[PDB]
Amino acid sequence: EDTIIGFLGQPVTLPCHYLSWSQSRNSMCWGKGSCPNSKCNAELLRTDGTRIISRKSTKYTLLGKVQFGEVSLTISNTNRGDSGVYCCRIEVPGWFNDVKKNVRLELRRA
Ligand code: NA
Repeated sequence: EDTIIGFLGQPVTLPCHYLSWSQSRNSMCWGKGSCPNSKCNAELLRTDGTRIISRKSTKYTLLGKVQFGEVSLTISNTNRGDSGVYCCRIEVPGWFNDVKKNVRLELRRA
């Protein structure tokens, strides 16, 4: 697992990208905890091929271009409850073939 360090009260970006992203074929989600059998547990954000279509709240966003596979998660105004494991799942057409990536977030005070 890759580890991201950020500051409490500041935003963080959890990195995820898919170079061969296709607007007609791909979609993705972020969730809390390790990537499960399918989709994302405790889903925080989801895209279609082009755009964010669902979001837990405005605390979660994507600052990159979705259509180019720049699907890194930005979490605003981090508090202690945001620390832990996150799942970035790139959805690929078919079964048992999504790209699953766990990211650990650690948070400190400045
Ligand atoms: Na799949």
